[PDB]
Amino acid sequence: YQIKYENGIANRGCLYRLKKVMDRAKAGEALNIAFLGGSITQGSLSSKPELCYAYHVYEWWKKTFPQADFTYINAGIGGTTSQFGVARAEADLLSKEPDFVIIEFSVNDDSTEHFMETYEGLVRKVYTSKTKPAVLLVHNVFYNNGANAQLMHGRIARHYNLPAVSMQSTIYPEVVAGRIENREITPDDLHPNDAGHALVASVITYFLDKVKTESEPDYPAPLTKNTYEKSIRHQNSDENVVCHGFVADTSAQRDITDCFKHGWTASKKGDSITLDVEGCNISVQYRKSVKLPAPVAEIIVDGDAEHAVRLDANFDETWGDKLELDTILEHGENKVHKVEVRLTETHENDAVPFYLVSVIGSSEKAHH
Ligand SMILES: OC[C@H]1O[C@@H](O[C@H]2[C@H](O)[C@H](O)[C@H](O[C@H]3[C@H](O)[C@H](O)[C@H](O[C@H]4[C@H](O)[C@H](O)[C@H](O)O[C@@H]4CO)O[C@@H]3CO)O[C@@H]2CO)[C@@H](O)[C@@H](O)[C@@H]1O
Repeated sequence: YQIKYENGIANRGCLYRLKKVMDRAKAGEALNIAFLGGSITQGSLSSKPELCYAYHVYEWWKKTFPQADFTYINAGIGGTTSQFGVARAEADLLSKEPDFVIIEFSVNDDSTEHFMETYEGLVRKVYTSKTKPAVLLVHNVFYNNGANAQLMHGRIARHYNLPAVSMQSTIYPEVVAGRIENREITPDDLHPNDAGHALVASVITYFLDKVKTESEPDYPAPLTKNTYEKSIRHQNSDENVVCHGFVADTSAQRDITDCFKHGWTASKKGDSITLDVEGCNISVQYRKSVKLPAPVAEIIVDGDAEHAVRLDANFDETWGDKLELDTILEHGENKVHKVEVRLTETHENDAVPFYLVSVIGSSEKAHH
């Protein structure tokens, strides 16, 4: 095969920030190389952490700039979207003072206006954060059908003049034309293997090399309503929570990928919990279990039980446990909402309790 590497540049965008980081590296300054994304970012399905695309991109920094000391920050969580991204950014990413940030959610986000709005939220938050990090957008692709959410994420790239590289216009063209058999690079047509992770990294480092061998724009108003830029996770540390059957999980979290932590568990019908959550948007995080059967809960917003949403922890997929996030209220009134979660169905043979991870309250941050 030969990849057309130039087809990787989905957007050139403004290189001011990224070149400024390269200049700091040349000056021997310590730099923080971060990655925020889904399963591919975390490192699925590499044989070792060191062979995932993120670590490859990190080694590119090390090798190209030996005079600088680089820190690797992998904030990937499998089976999660930019909606979770924007809520966890502060804890998992911005609190480690990133200088380079790759955002990788283009095969986790659906290509819908909802995720254009959450992705914008995420992008605005990260770009205007304290360390003013260089942001590169990375668009993976589904190798079964050539799909991604790049239509929605691209619009945001061009809006903020962010660089963006895509595997949809580099790797997938090779695969669809027969020049690459799928199983050489991915066992399941989504997650790269060792070869695939090296290939994905190579499309990124091509761009990075191009930048090296070669002041930032006005900050635009948001393209969308942008009502997720301020996303607050309410977990088992929040006061204002009153448990009625739900008990807080006090167990220690090994890393961010140990994602059923800092929340609450319940086992008995009628077990409930109430939260005060401020925002115009309300979303809820819970476990969908591969181990069946499991409880079913409903979530009620502002006492409106007639229009409650079913949270079924009986996963209908078989790959593993999912950290689900459902949007329950969107573009409501911005205020403190009452949120209740209660178990509506249980089974004598339930293999796991219901795990409520978080409830997220979201609203816009004012543009100036
Ligand atoms: O949502 C869009 C798309 O998603 C599809 O489901 C994906 C899901 O998005 C996610 O990428 C998931 O990743 C899994 C992966 O397949 C393995 O199960 C992986 O495993 C790891 C395990 O959890 C341990 O950490 C172990 O130590 O290491 C393993 C990796 O070596 O876990 C990942 C989650 O972190 O894969 C599924 C399916 O591919 C589908 O829902 C599809 O319909 C949809 O369009």
